[PDB]
Amino acid sequence: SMNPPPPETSNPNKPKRQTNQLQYLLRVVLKTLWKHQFAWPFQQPVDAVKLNLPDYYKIIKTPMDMGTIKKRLENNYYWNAQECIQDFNTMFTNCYIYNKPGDDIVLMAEALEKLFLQKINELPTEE
Ligand SMILES: Cc1cc2c(-c3cncc(N)c3)cnc(N[C@@H]3CCNC[C@H]3OCC3CCS(=O)(=O)CC3)c2[nH]c1=O
Repeated sequence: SMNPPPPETSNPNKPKRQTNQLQYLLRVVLKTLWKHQFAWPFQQPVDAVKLNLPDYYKIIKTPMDMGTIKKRLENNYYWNAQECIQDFNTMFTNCYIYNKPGDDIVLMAEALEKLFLQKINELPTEE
């Protein structure tokens, strides 16, 4: 029922890059999802205490949220685009794993995921 430590956004010994694909993931993908009307439940780690979801972190063992992704992108945490794309997919998948079909939160994740898929479809080639 307690909250775990959040996912790390800083790791000095992890090698990093700033690639055109990662720039796209921040400037286009993250920005688009972040401003969406349904972004709010996904802009920070799930607070299982405040939301009274005591089993959340029993079921979700790889938590991820856009607040974490935003920090990772802004602080150059990633080596490649695949790592970041995986984080987005983890976030959506967690929502579908934990909740029921037809739940508001699932409809919200689906709307964000649709836009995500449209933006990743036009991920630029590596310069
Ligand atoms: C990422 C995420 C956020 C989130 C938030 C959430 C919402 N807003 C903001 C934040 N930060 C989290 C709230 N509830 C969740 N799950 C619950 C439990 C399973 N079914 C759907 C939700 O049910 C709430 C239910 C309460 C009684 S009712 O009002 O009659 C009908 C709705 C969530 N699951 C998730 O995976």
